[PDB]
Amino acid sequence: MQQKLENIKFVITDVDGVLTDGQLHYDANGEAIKSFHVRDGLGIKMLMDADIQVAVLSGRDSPILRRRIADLGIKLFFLGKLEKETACFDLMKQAGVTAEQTAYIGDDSVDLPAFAACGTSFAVADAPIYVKNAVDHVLSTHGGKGAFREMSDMILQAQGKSSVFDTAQGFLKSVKSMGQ
Amino acid sequence: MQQKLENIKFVITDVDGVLTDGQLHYDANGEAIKSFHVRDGLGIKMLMDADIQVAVLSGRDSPILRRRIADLGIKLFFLGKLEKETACFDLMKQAGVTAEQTAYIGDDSVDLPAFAACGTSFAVADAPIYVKNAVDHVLSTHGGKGAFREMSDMILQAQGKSSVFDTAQGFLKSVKSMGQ
Amino acid sequence: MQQKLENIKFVITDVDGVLTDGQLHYDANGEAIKSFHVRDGLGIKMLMDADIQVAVLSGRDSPILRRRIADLGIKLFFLGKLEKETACFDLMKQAGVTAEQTAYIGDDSVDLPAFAACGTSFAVADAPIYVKNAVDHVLSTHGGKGAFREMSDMILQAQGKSSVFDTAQGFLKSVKSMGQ
Amino acid sequence: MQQKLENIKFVITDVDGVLTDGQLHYDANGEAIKSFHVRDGLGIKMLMDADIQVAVLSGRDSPILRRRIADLGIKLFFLGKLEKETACFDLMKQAGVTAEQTAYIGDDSVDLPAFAACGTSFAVADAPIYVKNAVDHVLSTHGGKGAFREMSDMILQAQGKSSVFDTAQGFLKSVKSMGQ
Repeated sequence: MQQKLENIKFVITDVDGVLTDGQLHYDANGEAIKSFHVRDGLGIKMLMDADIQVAVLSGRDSPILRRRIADLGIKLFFLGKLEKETACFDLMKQAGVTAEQTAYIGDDSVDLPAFAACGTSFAVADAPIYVKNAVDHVLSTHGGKGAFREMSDMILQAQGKSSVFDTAQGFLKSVKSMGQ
Repeated sequence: MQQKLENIKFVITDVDGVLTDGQLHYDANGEAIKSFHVRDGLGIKMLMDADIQVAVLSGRDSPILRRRIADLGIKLFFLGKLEKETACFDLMKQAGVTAEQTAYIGDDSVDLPAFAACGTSFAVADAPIYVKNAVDHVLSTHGGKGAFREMSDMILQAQGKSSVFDTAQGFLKSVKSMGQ
Repeated sequence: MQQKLENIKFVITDVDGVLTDGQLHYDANGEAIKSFHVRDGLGIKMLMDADIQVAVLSGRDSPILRRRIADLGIKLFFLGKLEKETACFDLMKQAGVTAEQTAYIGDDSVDLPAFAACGTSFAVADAPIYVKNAVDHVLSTHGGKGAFREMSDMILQAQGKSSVFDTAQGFLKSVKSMGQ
Repeated sequence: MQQKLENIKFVITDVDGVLTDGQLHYDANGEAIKSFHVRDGLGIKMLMDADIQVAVLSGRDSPILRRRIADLGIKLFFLGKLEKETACFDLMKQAGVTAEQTAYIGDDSVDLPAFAACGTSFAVADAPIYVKNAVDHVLSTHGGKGAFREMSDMILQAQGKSSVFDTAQGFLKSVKSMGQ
């Protein structure tokens, strides 16, 4: 992992089930609320702040997801498309990174093809076994409970940038880039 | 039970307690939010995509639920039904199948007569003791945490159709009917 | 407990913390959502159906709660008052029962007075120890996860009325009265 | 802690991850819902009632949070502030107390500088190990599950004021200052 982690320059995360606990909160009008986790966002920022682009590939789309994407300043992303293989390379071309430079975090079958495309994949804790068996690393955290952060934390760990989340001083350093 | 699982051409699921964790999110106007798990949605489609029909039979009726049912493309169902036996038999007839080819996943006492009516019956992990004792298989996933997907996975697996969720290759092939 | 239980004719429950997980869902305007558990609802209906009245006591009054109280068909209740002692006596006089015939289920310091006024008291699994200390029976289910159902099943069982919930036929006989 | 606890005359609490479980429930417009635990709510009031001021320092700012704040009667706070060191000192000045007289409860990296600035610091149970390593005391309750209340009880206890949450009498005596 140390191997591939240090080489990551681009992170692609699914949304529902990863940045989310997979719950689709409906009201009479369809998707009404989507729950993201505050620690994941800080992690997204810490990555970006540490020269590591972050994009979301979601087999779904909603103004809610878009808003969250905008709050976080994510620039690269693909929504509504359930085929993830070509979508990743398309994100990779856009980021000027190779497969070997992009990590991916998923939770379901829909992500099986993105794990094949990115070379460095993550599975959230509550992911089913066929997904766990198809990734490089299984997270201890459940989707939506900080799984992404667990990943960002370890990517920034291996690349010697942990000080940003490790300590009061390292954090106050990148303080002007932690918002969401 | 692989036998039962292989005969299943029809699944009837309860809503509150199975497709959700049993929480009813009230507004001053009654249910204002119903949470559904994306991974359960995917599983419902895969069953459908696999020639296995799906029906909903809730003890409660809400437009929120009716919207979720429509999103999933489920045509057979009954809502607000606390008497589930008759409901189960009607649904079977509508699906053109026998009690022998249909499964039912429930969580509480209301589901007891549905159990008796359906060939195969499942209970979510958090179901009371008297519901667990009356089904063929108690699932390990709690209501609302993807217990339906745990079941649909068993069903497809047992009918040699797991490649749909087992792998990149298989999932892609049915990428056409994997929506929510 | 078996003796106290078979004598119960009246149940008074707190709300936030018992019928809910103590979570208060805020939007910019205060409580925006109250989550109640379905199996608790069936519990309340099963209790009333077995000639055991159910009242609700909460320090918080909100149209959301009132809506729930109405769906359940709960007749006696005191809202907005954090001084539960007199409230308990008033409800008991209204219910026409003695303190020895009434059960109270709580979760916080606020409920201590209630425990003392009511013959029988229950605490939800996640109540703090100084609450579990003050009651007759500490339940094993968390507040809002069906602790109330745990208690009602317990009262119904103790009264030779567990049938409505442990048998399809028992349930089907009291079905016209299970609507929440 | 004992010595620390007895001198606490001011508690500063983070919001996301402490008063809540870190989930950010998004609308197409940003945070749509914020869930706060009722017992944390009461713990805040018991603190104030015992002449211990309570302040809030949060990385995010929202009208939902401000509403909770006003309901709890909190006057000192700084929102949207990711730099918490200065803020803690400023709040300390506002409360007329010293770093020694002030406790802080947090859950993530952003809180690191807050822990260092306050005499006594707490971490919620689900905080990252790198946050736990940095606090005076790690609570056993997860953020949003009543971790603030667990701390408030410790403080009051240490000061010989547990009677408010300890007994019916102590509660009633202060019952007029328990609303949230």
